[PDB]
Amino acid sequence: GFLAGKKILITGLLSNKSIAYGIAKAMHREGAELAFTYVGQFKDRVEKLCAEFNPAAVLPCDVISDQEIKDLFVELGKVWDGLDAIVHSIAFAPRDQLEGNFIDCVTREGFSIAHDISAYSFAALAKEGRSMMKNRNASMVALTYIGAEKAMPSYNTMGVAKASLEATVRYTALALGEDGIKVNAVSAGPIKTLAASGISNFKKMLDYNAMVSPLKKNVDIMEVGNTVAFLCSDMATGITGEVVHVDAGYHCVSMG
Amino acid sequence: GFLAGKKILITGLLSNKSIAYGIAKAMHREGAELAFTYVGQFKDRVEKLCAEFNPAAVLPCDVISDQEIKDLFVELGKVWDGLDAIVHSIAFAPRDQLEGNFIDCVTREGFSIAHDISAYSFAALAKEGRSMMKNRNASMVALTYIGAEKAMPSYNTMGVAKASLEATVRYTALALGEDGIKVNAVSAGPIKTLAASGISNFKKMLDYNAMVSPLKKNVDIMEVGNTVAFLCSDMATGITGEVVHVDAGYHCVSMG
Amino acid sequence: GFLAGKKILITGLLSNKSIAYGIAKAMHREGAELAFTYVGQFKDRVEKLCAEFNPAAVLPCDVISDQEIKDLFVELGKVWDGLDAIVHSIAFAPRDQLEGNFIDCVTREGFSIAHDISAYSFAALAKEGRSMMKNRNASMVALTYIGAEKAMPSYNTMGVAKASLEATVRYTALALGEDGIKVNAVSAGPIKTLAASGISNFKKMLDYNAMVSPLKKNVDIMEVGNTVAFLCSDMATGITGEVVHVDAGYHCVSMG
Amino acid sequence: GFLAGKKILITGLLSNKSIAYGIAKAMHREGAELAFTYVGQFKDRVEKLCAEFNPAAVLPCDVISDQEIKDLFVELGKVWDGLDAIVHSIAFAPRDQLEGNFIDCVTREGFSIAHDISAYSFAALAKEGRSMMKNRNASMVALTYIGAEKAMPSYNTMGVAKASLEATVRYTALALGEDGIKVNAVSAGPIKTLAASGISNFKKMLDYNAMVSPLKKNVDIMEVGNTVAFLCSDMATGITGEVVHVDAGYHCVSMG
Ligand SMILES: NC(=O)c1ccc[n+]([C@@H]2O[C@H](COP(=O)([O-])OP(=O)(O)OC[C@H]3O[C@@H](n4cnc5c(N)ncnc54)[C@H](O)[C@@H]3O)[C@@H](O)[C@H]2O)c1
Ligand SMILES: NC(=O)c1ccc[n+]([C@@H]2O[C@H](COP(=O)([O-])OP(=O)(O)OC[C@H]3O[C@@H](n4cnc5c(N)ncnc54)[C@H](O)[C@@H]3O)[C@@H](O)[C@H]2O)c1
Ligand SMILES: NC(=O)c1ccc[n+]([C@@H]2O[C@H](COP(=O)([O-])OP(=O)(O)OC[C@H]3O[C@@H](n4cnc5c(N)ncnc54)[C@H](O)[C@@H]3O)[C@@H](O)[C@H]2O)c1
Ligand SMILES: NC(=O)c1ccc[n+]([C@@H]2O[C@H](COP(=O)([O-])OP(=O)(O)OC[C@H]3O[C@@H](n4cnc5c(N)ncnc54)[C@H](O)[C@@H]3O)[C@@H](O)[C@H]2O)c1
Ligand SMILES: Oc1cc(Cl)ccc1Oc1ccc(Cl)cc1Cl
Ligand SMILES: Oc1cc(Cl)ccc1Oc1ccc(Cl)cc1Cl
Ligand SMILES: Oc1cc(Cl)ccc1Oc1ccc(Cl)cc1Cl
Ligand SMILES: Oc1cc(Cl)ccc1Oc1ccc(Cl)cc1Cl
Repeated sequence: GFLAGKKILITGLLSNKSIAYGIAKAMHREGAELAFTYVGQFKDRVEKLCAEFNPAAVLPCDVISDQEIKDLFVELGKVWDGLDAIVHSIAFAPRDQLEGNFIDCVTREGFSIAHDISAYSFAALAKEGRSMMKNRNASMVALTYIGAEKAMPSYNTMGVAKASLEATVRYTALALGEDGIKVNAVSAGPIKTLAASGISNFKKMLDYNAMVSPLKKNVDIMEVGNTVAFLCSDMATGITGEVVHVDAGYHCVSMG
Repeated sequence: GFLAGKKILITGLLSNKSIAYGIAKAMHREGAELAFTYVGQFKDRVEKLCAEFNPAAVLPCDVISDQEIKDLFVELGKVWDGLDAIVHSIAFAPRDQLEGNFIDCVTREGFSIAHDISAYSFAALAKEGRSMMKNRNASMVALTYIGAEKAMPSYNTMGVAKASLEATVRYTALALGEDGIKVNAVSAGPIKTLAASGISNFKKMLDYNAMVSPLKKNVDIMEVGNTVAFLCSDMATGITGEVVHVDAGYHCVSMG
Repeated sequence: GFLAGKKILITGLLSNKSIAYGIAKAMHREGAELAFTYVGQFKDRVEKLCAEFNPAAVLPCDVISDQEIKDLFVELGKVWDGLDAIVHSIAFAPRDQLEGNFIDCVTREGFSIAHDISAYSFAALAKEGRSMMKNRNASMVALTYIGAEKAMPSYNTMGVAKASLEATVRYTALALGEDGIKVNAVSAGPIKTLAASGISNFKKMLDYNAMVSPLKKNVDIMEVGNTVAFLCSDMATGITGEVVHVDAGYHCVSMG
Repeated sequence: GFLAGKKILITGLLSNKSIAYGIAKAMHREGAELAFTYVGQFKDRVEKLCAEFNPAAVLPCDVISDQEIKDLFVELGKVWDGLDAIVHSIAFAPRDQLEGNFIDCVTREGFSIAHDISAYSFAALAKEGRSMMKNRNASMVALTYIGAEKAMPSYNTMGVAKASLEATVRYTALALGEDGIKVNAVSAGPIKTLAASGISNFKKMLDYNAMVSPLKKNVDIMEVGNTVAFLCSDMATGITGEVVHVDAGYHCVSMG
């Protein structure tokens, strides 16, 4: 496997529909040694779910908290000497930020929170994980959406938070490059996950991608997972600060 | 004047050198009726600066506060029947967010504050000004910088907040379009302003720009101001969600 | 007028529906001294049409021919000492390049011809006009379409030619910057012109822009013309290598 | 191997240092069955180079000729029941198009030739290969360069042709998508190849890249080859119309 022996932390695994689940399946297939995080109460749920990946550790991490993130790496460091990659597959904005007219709905705190969790958390993981990642062709990958690049209905302040995220990925790539850490993002097309039901427009978005996309289909978590996997491999060491669209080609067309 | 009669609110006027000053000069030349905001204790400084423009109002507004933004437009509603444009020329991030390695310097709070004042404040002005701007070919312009698009040394968290601001400009353009309101940004090249002091490598950027850009020069506040004035005129009613680079062409080249 | 006394050459004027016609109206309004080109047989047609703009010259120029382009500037130079701007508002691809599946329809020669006329002609005009434009804040503007940036049905090899054009604009901006010549493009939304009937998809494209665009409308030749006018003014001397979308905001959104 | 069984045609193999050589090494390692084309008198040189790959066929194809491209696929149809991928790793422009000021150097013919071989030839391969690639998760990859996106010294007409090639990649992706064929490009950083000799400022670009890019290094043909191999694999079936930068992050930064 092209990830054989690599030590990789996966965030955001919630159900077997999660993009993180596809990433896990892909990386496990390729020989990676995998660890996982969960938020507070989903402990036993995620614990059962990720067992099938022979995890080196399953640890709590609500990225809201500087403490939990710091402790995540303290505990992870009791299990692993160093770390090969961090996979960031997590976002959040209050529900009222994801419906209706953007200007009607947006609020100062919702904006703040969407950004705190969906964008800042990526650089926070980088900050704490850096020491374990130093000097080993380490990698980071974040999940984003085309809502960052173009305005669209519903996605609203999450769209704005994704743009912050993509920029954070670029600045993170610049900052950590000297340590041989590559930092990239996968821009995934619409996939029916738990988080997706939180988007007003989702059924429409999903249907629309299939019709308009060049490949005339929706993507799945294995296409996404496989791409994230590659981006944590030695084959991808020339790639950094990049956004790769895994969206059946939706990003390259206009009209349809 | 191609702004004759138009009622425009200008934020960010701090000194003789502010970009907002160039904007003000340009719009006053073009027949605009102007209002200005100030923060903190700069009431006298700003009144003195903007006196030559015969402003209708010089009002307090620290965009950290929702109430002040709300009261700004209530007071404005007392001198003006309606608003033609809002010029957003305001940004802030704590000094420790603008020096050294991005991952070293980044903090949750500094991230939050940068986004809150540099980006959220644009949508906040849009939210409270919206009713006065409805249905008169109204306009909004924000000031951004190429650090939103590309990572660069030192700009760090502001770079990320600027990416957030540009996405906010797009979603705002989408949200306000049905009201005939166009929403755009001007991406200015480095100009020597008071804020530029907070950029550790600023003299670097300025000299680099002049040497590398096609027009082999630095831009000035009138170049930026004229462009902002244009983007508030009836000539630009076909343009929204756009970012216009006023940077002597720096944006279009690679190497020099 | 903000173009008062400026000497500007306009190409592509064919009917009073032409984008070039809007550009002419706008620049004449702003005090510009205007000259025009035509292709071979449209001589008397264009001659009648542009009379209303008090043209300094109306000259033949089929950009297919290196000879006619060279002679255009020889004759123009008998009338004007120097030249302030060139407006390129011309494109062509064989009809069979603009219908159906791109791969089915595209041909080596059609590709060549689309590029020769729609892209190369811009740099050819720059090459010959340069000497008259030297050292006077001169300008060039080309018309493009979003078909360059994104693949779309029908537009096909014209889309590919527009991408070449936009790149030619950037390389031209780099090359001529040292002479103080600024070089930009306006990316216009769909407008019902003569050339438009040559596009299979046009009615659909037109209708689709109105529904999806933030400003919920189609643009007109005066919005486009006014923007081109501004881009040939002293107000725009900080702008070069830029593409400005005048498309009611279509470019910034996804879905609708 | 993640290309096991896949039948892939590789163009552009000229030497030990060609990018096509890195691509070939990577795909042979991953289980691909390979074929190669050559131009002119390099039949013996290429057969000798690609012998270790146990190619199914080493065939003549100068992409200036439609007939040769047509006959290529007829001959290929004699060894293979179907084609899984085409690697386009080929460009050309006359030397006088790659030195000095772009406007000084550009000619109609040099423009035409650059586009014809560097860009049109990609769609031409797509046209004639299409029937063998139908409905097998087939793939196309072209090699491009950041000179398509930004203007830079010397690259000149090739820069423009590369912009044309990237648009062709998008329209081809749109056209071939219904056939399950994904179409992408790899944007490689400067690598020391035979062609690089024709770039007057190449040692400039190479040293600049290593100093300025986040990973503080130059890319190599295996980094590019691995990525191209990935883009021909079943793992990448969610990706089309994409451009992936394999440039040590150069694309994402500004200043250094
Ligand atoms: N589903 C899609 O169509 C799609 C498309 C593009 C991008 N993405 C992105 O992919 C990622 C995965 O989302 P998903 O769609 O698989 O949904 P999901 O519901 O499976 O995953 C959402 C994850 O975010 C985690 N999360 C939320 N707040 C957190 C916090 N404070 N700390 C730690 N974890 C937190 C949740 O536990 C959950 O595991 C997200 O970044 C999402 O924005 C999803
Ligand atoms: N100077 C440059 O090179 C340059 C380049 C690109 C973009 N910009 C942007 O242009 C804008 C104007 O900046 P400038 O360079 O003219 O500097 P400046 O220092 O003259 O103006 C900055 C303004 O931001 C205002 N501000 C800061 N915090 C505020 C708050 N909380 N509430 C209300 N106002 C607040 C300040 O009062 C000040 O007037 C900024 O958005 C800046 O990021 C500047
Ligand atoms: N109509 C639209 O929706 C639209 C949208 C975006 C961009 N554009 C671009 O704007 C420009 C103006 O086109 P238009 O739509 O106003 O159509 P139009 O039919 O009025 O103009 C087409 C012009 O190109 C000229 N032309 C063609 N071949 C020529 C040659 N070999 N030499 C000299 N002139 C030649 C024709 O004479 C004509 O004047 C074109 O570049 C077009 O691609 C048009
Ligand atoms: N070397 C770099 O730094 C770099 C960077 C970015 C992109 N690229 C691109 O990668 C590709 C491979 O180039 P390379 O750098 O490995 O150089 P190379 O000289 O090894 O390969 C160039 C190939 O183009 C082929 N070619 C030229 N004209 C042809 C024609 N008419 N018909 C068929 N084949 C023809 C040549 O035979 C040769 O094998 C090119 O598209 C190039 O533009 C190279
Ligand atoms: O970013 C997404 C994009 C799409 Cl199309 C579907 C789901 C996405 O992911 C989320 C959306 C909203 C919230 Cl609150 C949390 C997450 Cl993880
Ligand atoms: O965005 C800017 C970009 C440049 Cl090149 C120069 C000044 C800028 O403006 C700021 C920079 C830092 C802070 Cl704290 C506040 C402001 Cl207004
Ligand atoms: O580029 C265009 C885009 C649109 Cl939506 C409409 C018209 C356009 O202009 C042309 C289209 C085809 C040919 Cl043959 C010539 C020209 Cl001038
Ligand atoms: O595109 C390239 C970019 C770089 Cl940095 C180096 C080599 C490249 O490839 C070429 C450059 C010029 C010619 Cl004539 C032919 C080819 Cl294949």
